[PDB]
Amino acid sequence: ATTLTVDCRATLRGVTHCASGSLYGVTESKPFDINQFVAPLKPNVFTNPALAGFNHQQPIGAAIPTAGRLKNTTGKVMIRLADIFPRWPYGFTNMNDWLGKVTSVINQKKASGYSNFYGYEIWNEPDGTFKNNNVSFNDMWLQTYKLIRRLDPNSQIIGPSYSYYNHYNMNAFLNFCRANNCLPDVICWHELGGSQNISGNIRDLKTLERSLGIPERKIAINEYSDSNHYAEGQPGASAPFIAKFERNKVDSACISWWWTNAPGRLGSLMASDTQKGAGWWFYKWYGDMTGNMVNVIPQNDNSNLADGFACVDSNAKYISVLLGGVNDGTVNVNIKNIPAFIGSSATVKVEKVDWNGKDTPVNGTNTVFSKRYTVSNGTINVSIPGTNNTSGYRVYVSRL
Repeated sequence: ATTLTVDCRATLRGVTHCASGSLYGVTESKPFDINQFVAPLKPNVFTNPALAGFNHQQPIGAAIPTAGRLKNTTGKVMIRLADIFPRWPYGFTNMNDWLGKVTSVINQKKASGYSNFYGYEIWNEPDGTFKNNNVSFNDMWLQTYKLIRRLDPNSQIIGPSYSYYNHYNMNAFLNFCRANNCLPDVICWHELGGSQNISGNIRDLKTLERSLGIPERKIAINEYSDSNHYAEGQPGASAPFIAKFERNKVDSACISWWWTNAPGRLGSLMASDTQKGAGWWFYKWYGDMTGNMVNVIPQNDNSNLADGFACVDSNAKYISVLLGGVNDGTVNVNIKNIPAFIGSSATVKVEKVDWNGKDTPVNGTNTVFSKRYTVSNGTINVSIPGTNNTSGYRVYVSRL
């Protein structure tokens, strides 16, 4: 069996659904039915291009109208300023042109009156996309940072949004930022190579901040996926990402956008523009979580093996554990330090959502079992039989 231990004593923080969001997962058009497909997820942060159209990175996804469509949901919009420019890597022009366009965006953002902006992302993957531009990335960052501070001082500034976490890049950047009083409010990079290095990378960043005497910043992982782009929005592949983001108290994380012909599917949570996929149902369970997140001890934090995230709600009186990822065909979920409100006997409902493919409609979830468990030594040991690497699972515990 692959084993997870849920420690109800180890309170992390209030539920934030920190990893429920996507890059170009909501646009001006898609999903068409916000109340049906977006609101129930209780999403956190979406990343959207500052501008959209023929002069810009993509023809859809403009941040300001997207924020407007999300205003009745829990969702907030991070503005990707780099998407002002077309082509890959970005067709950066010059600092005069850039700062004028950023000024226009800041004016349009403030003028919209919408209050659900997460902040400004100065640049996207500068480790890969900002070379031979006649200005250094550091110099562009400082000048853009000063403009945003002048015109929108209460907004968050997010970066540097690297392709990959790298200690040496991040050290050079934070050293420059500390020297020039331009530290990001939210430190950000992408995890598009799988989940196996998240915990190490976050540890590395926190150790680096302490090393430079930088007060600990909020973290955003504003693109995440397995290396296999077909596994974007897959419940099993997604669970270790969410688990690690929750374990490390990440401020926000957004699913990748690998399928550029299919914007507006919430990170491949939708199978089509009219139907839910497997991931939607798994993220719906995540959005249902209330109360406090509690620590889950993974099989192996430095792996893509099955991992989970858990909430304890003393008001509604339940425990919910969500999990998935690579396993040996059985998953054991040991729940310890169980609150007295559960009593000596619990109803344990185990449910799953199966995945065939990102574009396969899924119309609901399946019960694996609902059974009585006796609490022994504050512990329930749940064994989930016949598990696979792509399904998502929930263990829901309440008093008998």
